[PDB]
Amino acid sequence: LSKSMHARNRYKDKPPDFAYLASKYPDFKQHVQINLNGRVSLNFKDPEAVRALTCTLLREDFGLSIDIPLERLIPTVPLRLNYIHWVEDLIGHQDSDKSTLRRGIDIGTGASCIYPLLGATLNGWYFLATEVDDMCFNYAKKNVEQNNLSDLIKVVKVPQKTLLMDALKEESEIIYDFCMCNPPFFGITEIMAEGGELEFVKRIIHDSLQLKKRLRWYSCMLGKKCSLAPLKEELRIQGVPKVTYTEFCQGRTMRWALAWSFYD
Ligand code: NA
Repeated sequence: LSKSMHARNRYKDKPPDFAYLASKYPDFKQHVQINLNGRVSLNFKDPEAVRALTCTLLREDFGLSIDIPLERLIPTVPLRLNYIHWVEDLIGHQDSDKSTLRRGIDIGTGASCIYPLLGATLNGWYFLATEVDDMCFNYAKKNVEQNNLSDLIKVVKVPQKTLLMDALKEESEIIYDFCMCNPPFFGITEIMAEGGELEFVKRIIHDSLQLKKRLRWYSCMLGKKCSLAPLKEELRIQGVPKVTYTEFCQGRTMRWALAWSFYD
């Protein structure tokens, strides 16, 4: 039993084989080197190499061709898969059949559009995928297009200071099964400032208090350990009836997943 990865994550017992990938993908091979053990390795501080790994895994394991810039966040695939499988568990996906269409929202989808591409590819899930950043929007839209998934994934550029509520008016589906979200990167006064991550997820909580049963589950993936406790307390204060959380990692890269619901 793994403590780092979701039980159904394909990389849980089959980690990426860099020698295999280098043998097959010349664009990947040019970014690898040999370590002191004589093993094929990669410099994870180098964005070109990290990009090549992500693009290569998506191609090899998921049949997805993506194009992304060096100047925006490059996602790490094994880590992201944990969140997809966790959402599967939240919504009861393992125990239903294909006749049930699911509808998600990815808040701040990124240049990769990685959550919608994985969810649409693996499960046939629909996504509304929002993005404030122009470059990320443009890339996301092309990545969905080039993988022929625009009937499942609607990529939408949204204004700088809007979130879930603004995205879901008369245009919307009646009920969504979930939202997902990776938050964006961010001796005198005793009180610590909330910081970017806590503030951002509190905005989602605030929107959920309006939308209530229009989404079955609200979720986020947290990058700061210190986020989880205050967000649980804010959900308690507001009387949110169903709260669940879990923890994943990939090596030293740790994440805390938090989800809540107004259903019984
Ligand atoms: Na494969």
